[PDB]
Parts: sequence; C-alpha cells; structure tokens
Amino acid sequence: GNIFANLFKGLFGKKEMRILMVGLDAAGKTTILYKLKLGEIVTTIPTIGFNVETVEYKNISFTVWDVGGQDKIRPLWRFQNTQGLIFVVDSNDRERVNEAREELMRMLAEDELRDAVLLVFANKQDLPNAMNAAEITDKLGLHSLRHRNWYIQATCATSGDGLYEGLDWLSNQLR
Ligand SMILES: Nc1nc2c(ncn2[C@@H]2O[C@H](COP(=O)(O)OP(=O)(O)O)[C@@H](O)[C@H]2O)c(=O)[nH]1
Ligand SMILES: [Mg+2]
Repeated sequence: GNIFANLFKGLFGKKEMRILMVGLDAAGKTTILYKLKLGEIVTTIPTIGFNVETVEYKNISFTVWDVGGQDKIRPLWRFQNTQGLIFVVDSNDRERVNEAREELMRMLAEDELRDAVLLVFANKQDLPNAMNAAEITDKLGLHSLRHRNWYIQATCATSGDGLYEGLDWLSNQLR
C-alpha cells in the first residue's frame, strides 16, 4: 500500500507536522512506529538517558520517547508545533495505568501541547487478561477532560489491528 502513508494526505504541504508519541516502557510505541512502515526509524540520544526515535514521510514527523521514569525524566522535554498527541497504554498492566495516568495528565497540562488532539492506543488487546477501552477510559479519566477532543482505539500493534481505525481519526481531526 501503504494504507497508512495514505491516510495522511491533504496534510501534505510545507509546514511541519508533528505527532508526539509517548507512553510508559513496554506500551508498544516502537512496534507501532515500525508497523507503520513510513520510513526508517532514526534513533537519537539528545541528552543522556532520553532516547528519542523518529520517522518522517514528507512533512509528517513522528517523534517518540518513553515517559515515567527511571530516576529523573526531564525538562529538555519542554514540543514545537506538535498537533497530535498519541499516548499508548499496555492494557495487561493494571498496576501501572495509574502512572500512565500521571503521565497523560502531566503532558496535557503543558502550555506547548495545548491544542493537541488526543489519540490513545489501548495496546495489548490480544492477551486473555485484557482491559477494554471503557476500563482504560475511566482508569485514565478521559471523560472529565473538559477541553480536548480525544479518542481511544483498542489495538494489537503486533498484528496492527486498530491502527488504521485510530489513525483515520487523528488524520481527520488535524485535517
Ligand atoms: N502480545 C503483544 N505484545 C506486544 C504488543 N505490542 C508490543 N508487544 C511486545 O511487548 C514488548 C513491547 O515493547 P515495544 O513495542 O518496544 O514497546 P516500547 O518500549 O514502548 O517502545 C515487545 O517484546 C513487543 O514484542 C501487542 O500489541 N501485543
Ligand atoms: Mg522502544
């Protein structure tokens, strides 16, 4: 195809589009970048510990980096004109959603990512102990959020179910 490469057209034109993709460790943001098949993934290490991967089909830039971490996860992170915020959650991790909630809530508070559409990918939906979207949507309190227009597509990066269905949404929103 590139069934994906294609959802992003119309968006094609001289100012840079930037889509942020962050989430906790093991949410599957990397499998997401790769299945997306939009060019080859370039890793950079902007400041010690902050491993930032990136991809780019013309003017749509997909910047990705982990959050909620290790010892100090940081400033340096204070966002140009990022119009899309994709936040990915490991559905099988019941323990950590709460952190996934501190991290969704902490980033959305920022000035910079202010008018930035929220697409969340409820990810490991292929495991018998899965947490459905509705459970993910309460456990993250996206129904209180009285500003952003958001969305949560259940997926399975690995085989890629829901990616086209969740990205038709972001696309149109930014459109
Ligand atoms: N069953 C299943 N495992 C997944 C899924 N997505 C990610 N994984 C696996 O769990 C780990 C996820 O790591 P990765 O995709 O690099 O996540 P990242 O640290 O957020 O970049 C890898 O061993 C993946 O193979 C998924 O949708 N289903
Ligand atoms: Mg990774």
